Amino acid sequence: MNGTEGPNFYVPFSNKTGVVRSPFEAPQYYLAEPWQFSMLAAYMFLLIMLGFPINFLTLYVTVQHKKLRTPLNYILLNLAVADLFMVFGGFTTTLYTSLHGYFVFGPTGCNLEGFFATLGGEIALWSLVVLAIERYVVVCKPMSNFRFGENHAIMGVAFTWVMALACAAPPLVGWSRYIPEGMQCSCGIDYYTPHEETNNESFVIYMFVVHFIIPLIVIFFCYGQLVFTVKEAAAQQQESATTQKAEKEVTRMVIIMVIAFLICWLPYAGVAFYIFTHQGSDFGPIFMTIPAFFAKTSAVYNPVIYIMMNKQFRNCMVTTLCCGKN
Amino acid sequence: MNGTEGPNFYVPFSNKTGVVRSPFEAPQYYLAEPWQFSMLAAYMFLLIMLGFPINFLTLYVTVQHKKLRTPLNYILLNLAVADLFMVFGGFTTTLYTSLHGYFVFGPTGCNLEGFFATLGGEIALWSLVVLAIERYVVVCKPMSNFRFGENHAIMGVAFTWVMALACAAPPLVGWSRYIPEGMQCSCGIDYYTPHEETNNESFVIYMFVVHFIIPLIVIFFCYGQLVFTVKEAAAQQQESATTQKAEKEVTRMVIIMVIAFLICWLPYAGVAFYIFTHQGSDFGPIFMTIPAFFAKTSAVYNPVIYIMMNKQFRNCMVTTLCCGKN
Ligand SMILES: *[C@@H]1O[C@H](CO)[C@@H](O[C@@H]2O[C@H](CO)[C@@H](O[C@@H]3O[C@H](CO)[C@@H](O)[C@H](O[C@@H]4O[C@H](CO)[C@@H](O)[C@H](O)[C@@H]4O)[C@@H]3O)[C@H](O)[C@H]2NC(C)=O)[C@H](O)[C@H]1NC(C)=O
Ligand SMILES: *[C@@H]1O[C@H](CO)[C@@H](O[C@@H]2O[C@H](CO)[C@@H](O[C@@H]3O[C@H](CO)[C@@H](O)[C@H](O[C@@H]4O[C@H](CO)[C@@H](O)[C@H](O)[C@@H]4O)[C@@H]3O)[C@H](O)[C@H]2NC(C)=O)[C@H](O)[C@H]1NC(C)=O
Ligand SMILES: *[C@@H]1O[C@H](CO)[C@@H](O[C@@H]2O[C@H](CO)[C@@H](O)[C@H](O)[C@H]2NC(C)=O)[C@H](O)[C@H]1NC(C)=O
Ligand SMILES: *[C@@H]1O[C@H](CO)[C@@H](O[C@@H]2O[C@H](CO)[C@@H](O)[C@H](O)[C@H]2NC(C)=O)[C@H](O)[C@H]1NC(C)=O
Ligand SMILES: CCCCCCCCO[C@@H]1[C@@H](O)[C@H](O)[C@@H](CO)O[C@H]1O
Ligand SMILES: CCCCCCCCO[C@@H]1[C@@H](O)[C@H](O)[C@@H](CO)O[C@H]1O
Ligand SMILES: CCCCCCCCO[C@@H]1[C@@H](O)[C@H](O)[C@@H](CO)O[C@H]1O
Ligand SMILES: CCCCCCCCO[C@@H]1[C@@H](O)[C@H](O)[C@@H](CO)O[C@H]1O
Ligand SMILES: CCCCCCCCO[C@@H]1[C@@H](O)[C@H](O)[C@H](CO)O[C@H]1O
Ligand SMILES: *C(=O)CCCCCCCCCCCCCCC
Ligand SMILES: *C(=O)CCCCCCCCCCCCCCC
Repeated sequence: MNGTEGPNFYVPFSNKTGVVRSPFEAPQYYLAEPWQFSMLAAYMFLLIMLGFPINFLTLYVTVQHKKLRTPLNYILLNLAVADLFMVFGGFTTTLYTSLHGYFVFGPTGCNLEGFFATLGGEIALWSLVVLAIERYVVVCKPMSNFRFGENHAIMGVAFTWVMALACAAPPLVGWSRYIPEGMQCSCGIDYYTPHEETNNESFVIYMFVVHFIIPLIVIFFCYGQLVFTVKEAAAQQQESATTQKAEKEVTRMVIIMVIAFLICWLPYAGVAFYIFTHQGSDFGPIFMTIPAFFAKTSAVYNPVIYIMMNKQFRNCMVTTLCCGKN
Repeated sequence: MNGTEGPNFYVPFSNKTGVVRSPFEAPQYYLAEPWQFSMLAAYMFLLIMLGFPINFLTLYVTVQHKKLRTPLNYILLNLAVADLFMVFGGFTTTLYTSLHGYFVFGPTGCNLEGFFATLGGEIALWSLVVLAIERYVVVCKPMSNFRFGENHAIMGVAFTWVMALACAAPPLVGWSRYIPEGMQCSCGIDYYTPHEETNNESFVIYMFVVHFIIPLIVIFFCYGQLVFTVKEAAAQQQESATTQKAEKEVTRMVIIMVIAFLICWLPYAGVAFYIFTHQGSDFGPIFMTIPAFFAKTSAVYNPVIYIMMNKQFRNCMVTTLCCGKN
């Protein structure tokens, strides 16, 4: 056996040598060199120094530039908020713990951090999903006489919140659980311990099916159609140089978006399904943190992709940062 | 006394408790907590993750886009290269070094690192100076029948190399010295030890005068004139919105450039001149590390300012990064 189990945790290292300590009570320098904890920190620091300004600037610029304030932009605001939760609930906490070498805030800290950290990543996720439903809806016009507006934009955000609660909340109250992962400095869902008094199994399938497969299907279908509709319309207006250009652009973007959504969750889900099929073969603390690296670094690239890459917002950003105009 | 001397170094901590060890042989965790060392690393990691791509992209995109390859841009290429020397000669080695807690490469490692780190920052600075001489020369047209071209462009680059050798070289062979600074992880010129078998004094004056004042004076004069000339021409052509716009814009930049230049060296020279006046009053390992922060972080902002900020290169960058077109 490659792990050593505690009542609130699973350190992925073997206590045959008796050196394993609780991830809530003492440094874990036996499962990773302290220089590696330093890099854990360097990484969290990078995520903050980029993530905060990128996601903050986004809210701030909307507050200043009124054309950015469409109902169809609401969900992108939602995205930046959720990215911020990821920063202040997850990244900073981890910065602080990595530098101690273990999770210095104990079980409740574990829950708090784990909750807000997954709440964020999940709102962000379903934001990307809602965005597509919305875009599809307004472009493919799947409804007789329908005009997307504020009320819709809203329900959409609320939906984003209800999904994420249906994901982060249950561990707190009996279904699955939160525990330190990988190097034990940050806390997340436990998808690698047949912990029965909590049904970690039914939950991971639930998580897999409802919070990965579905989102992935919905996204692909919506953007799939949207690209169809657009290429179908263009083909019918080949005399319009601009339209052909808009068509090219839209496609390139959908591709970038889908590839991005994959690069961010596939890894997490690949590891999960693997483990679920490969019962508790020692998974390096380091290895456990690869599904996590990809997902977390999204809080910087999502905003770059879905916001920074829009001639409009981009224009405002300039004005704002440049003391008024330019 | 707050220091402790050694044949090749000066630890800014007092050996009254006998805990001070050489910065070439053991961690300095008595003059800074380890997490602060980690944080040093975090910062070096940020400098690299931003500094390398920004400066590399700049070379790569030139190689790809014919328009950027004009003789007035040569010096901006020089700038990127200098920046890279800073990133590899300095930043990477400090990443490695900081995670050990001391300068694990010893004396001549000290000299090597010190040399390339200095060579970098200096070539960069004089690059900035030359750029102003050049822009002033073509815009203010101070000469009878002159046309700036390749030859000149080059003179300029050669010139930045000679000025930088004239600054990084001497400390290798008698004049001043290199030694671990601040937290003892990086090596730099010794401008805070009356070390006399090396005339640390005269060299600091020579540095203050010839590698700060002069640059300062040239830059202000050159851009002063340029802004003058441009504002004079516009006043004589108020008929043309474009012109008023260019004028407004040229000025904004010149300000930004000058302010940028100050933010980068004033602190270094502010601390220098002070110590030259305030004899070995204990400057913590931290204190002395701020003149270095402002300078080092320039390897990132210089390129954003002097390169990223021109709509042209910016366009190429897009094309390049976007796999050919867009
Ligand atoms: C990884 O493996 C380690 C070795 O098995 C283990 O560490 C040991 O944990 C036990 C407690 O469960 C420690 O027991 C204490 O021993 C010291 C004396 O050396 C005392 O502080 C104390 O003695 C007392 O004994 C009394 C009568 O039995 C008892 O009533 C008192 O409450 C008190 O316990 C303990 O007996 C032992 O020292 C630890 N050894 C080492 C090497 O640290 C780790 O817990 C294990 N890691 C995990 C994650 O479980
Ligand atoms: C900060 O302050 C520390 C205390 O002053 C100082 O550390 C001492 O450094 C000296 C060497 O200059 C060490 O001397 C050795 O002592 C040990 C035994 O305790 C032996 O390794 C060795 O014994 C012998 O001594 C004889 C010389 O008279 C002779 O037989 C051999 O040469 C052999 O060395 C040394 O004497 C001393 O142990 C150190 N103690 C501590 C606390 O480290 C640091 O150098 C100082 N840092 C500075 C000033 O740079
Ligand atoms: C401890 O680690 C090893 C992996 O290195 C695990 O050993 C595996 O055992 C299963 C038997 O069910 C085999 O399928 C694998 O081939 C074994 N791996 C090796 C080394 O060949 C072991 O499972 C781990 N301990 C546990 C189960 O916690
Ligand atoms: C170590 O620190 C002390 C005090 O910090 C230094 O003495 C200072 O000397 C100045 C000017 O001579 C006095 O005005 C102050 O009383 C001292 N500093 C302060 C702020 O109180 C002393 O010189 C230091 N040791 C060394 C290496 O010189
Ligand atoms: C750690 C010993 C001091 C020298 C460090 C040189 C870099 C080592 O680099 C590797 C890491 O990349 C790898 O992640 C771990 C296994 O998790 O093993 C280390 O030796
Ligand atoms: C961004 C700022 C983060 C600050 C992190 C501080 C971590 C300090 O962590 C140390 C322990 O690792 C050390 O062993 C004990 C000494 O008993 O003291 C603590 O403060
Ligand atoms: C997967 C959900 C949306 C992804 C759909 C993208 C399909 C790309 O569609 C491709 C275009 O990318 C390509 O430019 C032309 C050229 O012949 O051929 C199309 O079929
Ligand atoms: C990525 C850059 C690699 C840096 C690796 C840092 C190696 C420092 O590793 C040191 C050892 O060299 C030292 O012997 C012990 C003291 O008990 O402490 C360790 O942390
Ligand atoms: C790069 C290393 C510096 C990191 C930021 C410093 C935070 C300041 O906070 C610490 C204090 O807690 C410590 O007691 C002393 C203060 O005198 O050193 C400072 O750096
Ligand atoms: C053209 O549109 C194709 C490229 C544009 C896609 C956006 C790529 C930028 C992503 C930045 C993510 C940085 C995160 C840090 C991890 C390396
Ligand atoms: C409009 O242009 C007014 C603002 C001027 C823009 C110049 C500021 C760019 C700063 C980038 C440097 C960031 C350094 C990061 C620290 C490591």
